Amino acid sequence: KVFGRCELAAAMKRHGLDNYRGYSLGNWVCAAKFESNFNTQATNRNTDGSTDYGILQINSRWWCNDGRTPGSRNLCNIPCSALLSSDITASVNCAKKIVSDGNGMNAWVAWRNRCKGTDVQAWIRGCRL
Repeated sequence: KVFGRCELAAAMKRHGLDNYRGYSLGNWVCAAKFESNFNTQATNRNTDGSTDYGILQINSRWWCNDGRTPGSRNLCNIPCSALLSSDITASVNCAKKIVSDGNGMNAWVAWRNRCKGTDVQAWIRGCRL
């Protein structure tokens, strides 16, 4: 399921994501926009062996569980398949353990590299948030 930019902005904002740990909602639609390009089931294989899942590309080494990463954790205690989910609740109740942990959104490299230091607001620009 490809989220519409604003359909997503809403959804995120629905799960109290909009500004969680000081990240303006525009900071999540953008990270998502690149991490996954808005595809709820965006799977990108990671070098080391790990796997980035769903909308906000949450690595399976650490957060989700996939059965294929010898010695990788599952803190959010969930099967990544549950991240690919069309409903993005999980991915978000999960993209908090990723932004609350300590490194902020610099976890999502695509945000750190493509968003961090830009017009994030210009990402919800149209969104009736």
